[PDB]
Amino acid sequence: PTTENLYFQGSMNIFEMLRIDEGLRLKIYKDCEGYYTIGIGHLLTKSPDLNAAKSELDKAIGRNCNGVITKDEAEKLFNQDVDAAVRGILRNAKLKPVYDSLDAVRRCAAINHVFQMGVTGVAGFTNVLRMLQQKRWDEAAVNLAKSRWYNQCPDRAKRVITTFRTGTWDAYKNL
Repeated sequence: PTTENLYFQGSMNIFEMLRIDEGLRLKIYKDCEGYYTIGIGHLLTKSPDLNAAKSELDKAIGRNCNGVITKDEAEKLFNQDVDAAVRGILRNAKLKPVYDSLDAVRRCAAINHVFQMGVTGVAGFTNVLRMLQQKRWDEAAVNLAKSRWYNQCPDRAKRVITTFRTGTWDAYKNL
């Protein structure tokens, strides 16, 4: 690695990670599961009713958005969502000890996974959680690749799985 390559890890963090996996969209759109989404992976509702999603949006942002937000608004909502994912891990008796056992980069992958799937979905991967705590990285990654989360929407999940396998930021390089 050049001096530049050694710098790359200081440029990566949970915000830059999720920003890559989720993209940034200022208008309501449907995610790979068909759920109305906006900003940086903010799920608005699972209802197929666009009107419900606009209502959730106005509630989330605090103004009459009519389906569009600013970048600054996308970022504030994103910061709230990241904080919620972190809080969901740390208060959970199952997830917290596994999270604590992880290195900094795998902790980002953990937060990312919870941001995407929610706490109960992640806390339900009993085998993967055991494998992570036992540092069985290859097995953990192979088992994550069996999940519906990954298989229904591989592009959004592939880099997270790689990150659990390696504990490096390599999957986020050369976009």
